[PDB]
Amino acid sequence: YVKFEVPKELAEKALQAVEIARDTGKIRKGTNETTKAVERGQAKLVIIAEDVDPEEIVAHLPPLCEEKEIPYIYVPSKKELGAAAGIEVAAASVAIIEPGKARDLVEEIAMKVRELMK
Repeated sequence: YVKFEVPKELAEKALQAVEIARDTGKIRKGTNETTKAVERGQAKLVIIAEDVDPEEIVAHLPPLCEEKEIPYIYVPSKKELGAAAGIEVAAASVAIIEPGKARDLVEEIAMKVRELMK
């Protein structure tokens, strides 16, 4: 379900955005609230771990985000995504609803992702 190669640098910035939005804004953890946020257009950025297994758990997110035109990016570790999201365990996906202080960072990420997709 990984549709493009994310530079290590950009992935770290996405984890930074999640950390910041976590402390200063509003984020959703887990595929259920992430999916719902995308469908309702509430998500400003969706972060998806590349190591989810079964894949079916998050496989629907890339196509859904494209269908709804919501920015999305992959991070290599669900463990680190969960950590950035504030939990000690893995998080398959996260949705940033309110960037908080990460408003600009999210926009930079969305812009760079737009290019990766061409």
